Amino acid sequence: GTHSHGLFKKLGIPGPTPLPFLGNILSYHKGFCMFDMECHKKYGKVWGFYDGQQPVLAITDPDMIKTVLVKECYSVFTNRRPFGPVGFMKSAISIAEDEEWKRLRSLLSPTFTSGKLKEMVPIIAQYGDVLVRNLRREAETGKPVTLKDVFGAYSMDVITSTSFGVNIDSLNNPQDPFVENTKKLLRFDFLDPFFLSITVFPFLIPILEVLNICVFPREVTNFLRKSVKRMKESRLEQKHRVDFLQLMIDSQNSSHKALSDLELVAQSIIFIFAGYETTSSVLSFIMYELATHPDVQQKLQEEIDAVLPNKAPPTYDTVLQMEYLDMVVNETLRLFPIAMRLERVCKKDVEINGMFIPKGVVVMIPSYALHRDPKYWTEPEKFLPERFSKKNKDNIDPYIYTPFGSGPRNCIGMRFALMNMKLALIRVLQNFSFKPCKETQIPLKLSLGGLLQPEKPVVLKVESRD
Amino acid sequence: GTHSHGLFKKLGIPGPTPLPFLGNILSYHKGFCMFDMECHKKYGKVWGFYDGQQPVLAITDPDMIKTVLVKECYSVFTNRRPFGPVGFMKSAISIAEDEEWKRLRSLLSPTFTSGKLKEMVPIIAQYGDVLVRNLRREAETGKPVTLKDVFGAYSMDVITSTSFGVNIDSLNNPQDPFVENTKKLLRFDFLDPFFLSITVFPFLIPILEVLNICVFPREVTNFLRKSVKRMKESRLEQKHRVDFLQLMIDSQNSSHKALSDLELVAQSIIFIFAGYETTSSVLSFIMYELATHPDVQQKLQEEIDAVLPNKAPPTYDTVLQMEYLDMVVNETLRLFPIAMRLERVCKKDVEINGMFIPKGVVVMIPSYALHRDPKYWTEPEKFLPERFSKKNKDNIDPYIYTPFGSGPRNCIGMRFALMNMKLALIRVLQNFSFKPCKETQIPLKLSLGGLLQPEKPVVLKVESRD
Ligand code: HEM
Ligand code: HEM
Ligand SMILES: CC(C)(C(=O)c1cccnc1)c1cccnc1
Ligand SMILES: CC(C)(C(=O)c1cccnc1)c1cccnc1
Repeated sequence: GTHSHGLFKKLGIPGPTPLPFLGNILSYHKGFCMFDMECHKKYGKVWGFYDGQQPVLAITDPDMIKTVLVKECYSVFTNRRPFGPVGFMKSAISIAEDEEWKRLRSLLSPTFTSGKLKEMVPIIAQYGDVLVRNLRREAETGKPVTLKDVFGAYSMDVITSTSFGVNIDSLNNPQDPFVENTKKLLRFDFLDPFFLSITVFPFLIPILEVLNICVFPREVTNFLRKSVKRMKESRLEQKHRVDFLQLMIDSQNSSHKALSDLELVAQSIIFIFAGYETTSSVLSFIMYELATHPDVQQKLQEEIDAVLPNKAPPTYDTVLQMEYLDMVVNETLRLFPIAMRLERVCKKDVEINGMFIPKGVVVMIPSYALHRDPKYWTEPEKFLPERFSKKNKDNIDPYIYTPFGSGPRNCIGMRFALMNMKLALIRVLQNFSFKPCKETQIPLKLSLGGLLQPEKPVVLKVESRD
Repeated sequence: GTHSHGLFKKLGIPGPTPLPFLGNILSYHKGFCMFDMECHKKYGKVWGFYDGQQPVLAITDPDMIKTVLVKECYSVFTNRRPFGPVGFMKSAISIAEDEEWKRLRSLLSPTFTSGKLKEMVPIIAQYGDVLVRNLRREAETGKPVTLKDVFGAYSMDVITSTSFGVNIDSLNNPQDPFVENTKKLLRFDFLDPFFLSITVFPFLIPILEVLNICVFPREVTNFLRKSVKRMKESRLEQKHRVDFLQLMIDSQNSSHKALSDLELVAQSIIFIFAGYETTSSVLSFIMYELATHPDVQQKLQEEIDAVLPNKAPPTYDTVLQMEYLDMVVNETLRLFPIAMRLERVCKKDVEINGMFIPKGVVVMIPSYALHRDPKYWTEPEKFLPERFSKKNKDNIDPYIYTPFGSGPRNCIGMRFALMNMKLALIRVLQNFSFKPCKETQIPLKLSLGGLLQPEKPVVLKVESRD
C-alpha cells in the first residue's frame, strides 16, 4: 500500500507523512486550499504529498512555474492528471493528451481569436437585455434575489446561442429540452464520495470504462451528440458563421487531420462544461464583492456611464476600454480562482531549476495559495481592486497570478469568458444597484468541498436605478 | 464489449469476425501458429484480429516488416505488448519501455559483445565436459534418455556459472538452493487459463499489481534479489570479470544513469528467464532432427572431427568455423522459432508503405507462419539444412527468417545463445550418437498451447562412440 510512499524522503523533499493506502487525503477534510495554504506555511517553497499512491510535487517558485507551464510544456509537462472514466470525452481538448492535444489545440485555436470573439459580441449582448427583463421583475417585487440562478440563467442563454445558435429564455423556459440537459453539466467535485474513491482505487478506472460508466452523464452527452448531428445536416441549408458549432464545421473544410464528427461533438460539450457554471460562479462572486464594497460598485457605475452615457449599449471596443471594470474582474478572480490548482504530469525524468523530478509525479501549482500569500500580496484577504490599477499592475508576477493558467495549455476560453462576463456586468450595473440583505453571509465562507463555491448561496437586494 | 470491434472493417482490412468481449480468442484452441498459418492462407499478406478488445494487425510483407522492426522502431514501434502484472520486473529490458528501454539497452549492450562472449567460452565449455559425464552414465546403462532434463541440467549449469559464478552439477545436486529456484523460472504460456483471463480482462492487471501479484513468482525473485546483494558486498573482496553479474557491477562505475541496484537484479533475472528453458528447448529440438536424419548427424560428426581431431576441445574460433553446424542450428530454428510471433505496439498514428495504422494497435509479425510459407520455402515441412549452405544462404530474406527478431530491439542474447548451444552440440556428438526409440514420437507434434514445445517430451537412445 505504501509502495511509493517513500519517494519524497529519498529526494529530500519535506511533506506531511502519508498513511498507508490513503496517502494524505484525510487532510482534504478542510479542502484543497486550506490544505495548500498550510503546506505552504509549514514546508515553504516546495513540498510533496500523495493522493493515495500518486506522488504530487507542489511548487511555488515563479521561475520553476514558468519552466513547467511554458518552457518545457511540450517536452515534459504536456498533460493534466487523469481523473475518472471519460469514455469518448477522452477526445475533448482539456482531457486529450500529448500529440492529439497538440493537434486539437491547433485546430481549435482559430475559433478563439479576437476576430471571432468580436463577431459574437452582438449575440451575447442580446442576452444582456434578457438579463435585465428577468431581473427587472425580480427587483420590481422587492424579493431578495439568488444570484446563482439569475446568473445561471444568463450563462446558459449565452452558452446555447453562442455554441449552437439556439436562442431561448432559459429562466422562462426551464422546461425546454436544451436547458434541461445542460443544467445537469455541473463542475466536478473531486472531494465528493465518488471521485475520492477513485483517488484511492485508481485501479478501478479501467473497470468503470469497460462498463461504459462515465463522469459525463451518459444521457446528456447522447442528447447533445444527436442534437449536433441534427443541427448539422440541417444547418446544411444562410446566416451561419455565427456560433462555435459553425466555426468547427467550417474547419472540417480547410496539416492536421480535420476534426472528426465525434471529436467535434466532444469539443462542443467541453465548452458548455467549462463555461456554464464557472461563468455564473465568478459573476456571483463579483456582485458579492460589489455589494459589500458599495464605493467600488459606485465607482464602477460611474465609469460605465462615462463610457456609455444614456445606458448606451456596450460594444467590444467599449468593454476593452473600461479599466476599473477590468480591475474589479481581476481582483475577484484573485480571491476566487475557480481552478484552485494547476497541474501537469511529469512525462520523463527531468531536472528543472536545480531539482530532480522523477517520471510520473504530477507537478502542482497551488493558485489559491499563491493568490493569498502575504509574501506577494499586501492585505491579501481584502477585496482591493487598486492592485490592478495601471499604476501597480506592473508589480504582479504572472506566474503568481494565473486565474487562467499560463503557457500553451492555458485556458483557451479566456478572452471569451472575460468579455462574456464584462458584458453582463455593464448592462446589469447600468440598470441596477446591489445591496446586502439580512440573509447575506458576511463575511462569505468557502466550502470545504472540492469546488471553489460559497458555503451558502449568495443572496442580495437589488433596486432599480430607474 | 464490441467497443473497438469495428476498427478493421473501417480501415478495409480483412479478418476473422470477432465475438463480443472475447474477440477472436476461441481460435487459439489450435494455438498461435496454426491460427496464423490459416489467417495467412485465407486473408493473404495483411489481416486483423482482436485479443479481446485489443486490435492486432498481422503483417507479412518483408518491406513493411523492416519499417516496423528497424526503420521507425525508435519513433513508433518501440515497445512490446504488456502481458501481466510484472511488479519490479517492469525494469527488465525485455519489458521496459521507450526511453528507459533505450537507456537500459545502451547500458547492457557492451555486456553482449563478442569480446565478453569470448572470455566466457572456457566457463561454458567446462560444462560441456560435465554434460558428457552425466550422459556417459545414462548411455552406459542403455536406458532411453529424456533430452529436456539432460539439456535442462546443462542449460542450468551454464546459466548459474555464466551469470553468477556459482559452479554446480545441477543434475547431481537437484537439492541445491540455486537450482531449486531457477528450475521454477519457466517460460510463460500465454494460452493458459490465467494469461487468457488477463487478455479478456486486461482491466484486471492494475488490480493484480496493487495486490503484489506477479507473473514472476514472488519468492524466486526475492531469493535471487538477496543472493545478488549477497554476491555483491561479498564479491567485493580477485578473479572477477568472469560473469554477467560482474560486468553489470562494473558498469555501475563508468551519459546514462548507471544501473540501480534493483535495475541490476532485474536484468540478472530476465537473462536466466530468457536462457534457461529456451536453450534446453532448441537443443532438444536439434537432437530430434539429428536422430530422425542420421545422415545429417553423421555429416556433422565428420565436420566436428575434421575441425577437432582427437575429440579436441572446442574453442570460440573453432565454433565459428563449423559451417554445417551453423546450418543445422539455423534450420532447426526455422522449423521451431521459439518465439512464434514478434510484436510491437504502434505508439502514434502512422502510414507505412501505403497503410494507415492507428495508434494503439499492436503490429504482429508471425514468424512461425513465415518460416513455413511455401512462397519462400521449398519443402517447408522438411528438415533440410542445405537451405543455409554458403551456396543458397543468400536467397533468404532476413525479414522472413527472424529466429531472433530484427532491429534495435532484437534478441540481445543471440551471439551467446548461439555459442552456448554450439559448444554443447560439439562435445556431445564428439562422444555420442543419438538413435530413435520405439518410444520416440515420429513425426513430432507441436502442442496446441502457447509455448512452442513438443506434444510429448523427446526421448531417444544414445550410444557411446567409445
Ligand atoms: C471565468 C471563466 C474561466 C476561467 C477562470 C477559466 C480558467 C481556466 C484554467 C485555470 C484552466 C487551466 C489552465 C492551465 O492548465 O494552465 C483552463 C483551461 C481551459 N479552459 Fe477555461 N476558464 C474559464 C472559462 C472558460 C470558457 C468560457 C471556456 C469556453 C470554451 C473555457 C475553456 C477552457 C479549456 C478548453 C481549457 C483547457 C485548455 C487545454 O487543455 O488546451 N474556459 N481554464
Ligand atoms: C535459442 C536461444 C534464443 C532465441 C531463439 C531468442 C530469441 C529472441 C527473440 C525472438 C526475441 C524478440 C526479438 C524482437 O522482438 O525483435 C528476443 C529478445 C530478447 N532475448 Fe532472446 N533468444 C534466445 C536466447 C536468449 C538468451 C540466452 C538471452 C540471455 C540474455 C536472451 C535475451 C533476450 C532479451 C533480453 C531480449 C529482449 C531484448 C530487448 O527488448 O531489448 N535471449 N530473443
Ligand atoms: C474542467 C476544465 C475543462 C479544465 O480543463 C480545468 C479547469 C481548472 C483547472 N484545470 C483544468 C475547465 C472548467 C472551467 C473553466 N475552464 C476549464
Ligand atoms: C521472454 C523474452 C525475454 C522475450 O523478450 C521474447 C521472447 C520471444 C519473443 N518476444 C519476446 C525471451 C525469452 C527467451 C529468449 N529470449 C527472450
